[PDB]
Amino acid sequence: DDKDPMSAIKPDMRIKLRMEGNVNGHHFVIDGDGTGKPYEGKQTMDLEVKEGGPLPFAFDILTTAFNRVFVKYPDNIQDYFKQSFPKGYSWERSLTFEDGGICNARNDITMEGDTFYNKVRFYGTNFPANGPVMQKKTLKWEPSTEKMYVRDGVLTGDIEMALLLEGNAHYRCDFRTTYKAKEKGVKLPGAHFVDHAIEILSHDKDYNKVKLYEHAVAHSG
Repeated sequence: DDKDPMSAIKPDMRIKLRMEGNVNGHHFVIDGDGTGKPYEGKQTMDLEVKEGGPLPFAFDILTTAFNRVFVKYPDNIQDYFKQSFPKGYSWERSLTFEDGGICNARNDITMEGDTFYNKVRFYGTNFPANGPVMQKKTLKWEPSTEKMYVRDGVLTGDIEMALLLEGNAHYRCDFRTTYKAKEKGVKLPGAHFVDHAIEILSHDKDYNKVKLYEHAVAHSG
């Protein structure tokens, strides 16, 4: 093989993002500017709420919506996400929470030069007014393992997630994400797993500004 394996995906990439949406009827716009190391599975982003702040719900519900290109893939697992560039890919995610809260999120990911661009939409509804999301009682997402597999011909990731809450409690959420390369013919990978750890490194009091970090690694179990 004569190709530059990093012809599109460079070892250090910049990230630009805009998210729009609403949760329980509260509309917002959030911008992101970040950097990442695709082959180390690491990324960091500075997020700024531009409209709708201070958000009247837990910022944590949004954080996994801010790119599976940032996963340390070993040589023995097909890397669908890095193989999707330069053209890019998109994902669509359902987040079903234990109390009936439901979110739908999507991201269209393109690449221009050294920068991934993210067009993100996030819609949440059916959160109980007295629940931990609307009451802002969340502390973090726990580290998780995403099961990657082909479901009806489409690469799919399933995760059993949980938010730690104030007061020694957890609040569970099921994720299902579908991932679609923009170019026809990108080979689907074999089933595998991706371990994730997402964390807010810092934030201002009202979460108008948030610094976010994620580390992810693919493995076969």
